[PDB]
Amino acid sequence: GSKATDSVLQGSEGNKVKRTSCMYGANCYRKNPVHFQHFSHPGDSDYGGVQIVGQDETDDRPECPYGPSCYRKNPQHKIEYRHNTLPVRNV
Ligand SMILES: [Zn+2]
Ligand SMILES: [Zn+2]
Repeated sequence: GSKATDSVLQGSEGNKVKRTSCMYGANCYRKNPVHFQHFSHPGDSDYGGVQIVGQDETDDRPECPYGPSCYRKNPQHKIEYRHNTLPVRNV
């Protein structure tokens, strides 16, 4: 076999959208199917866990509502909020 990046998309979860990582994962005491219809869990094909919701949302402080495009001119603002810069790279 060659270097195949093809990810396991085949399965019962061949739905038309990908759910959001259960921020609690397997630690959520909700086992009702609805909990899984919008959140993916550790074992789901739709699970990724690379989202802030699933790994961490805080880092250290609240996030700047304007992102890195925040034009709010204040050093204290930059101190209180996270100006989350994104890779947006094609590697
Ligand atoms: Zn859950
Ligand atoms: Zn800002």
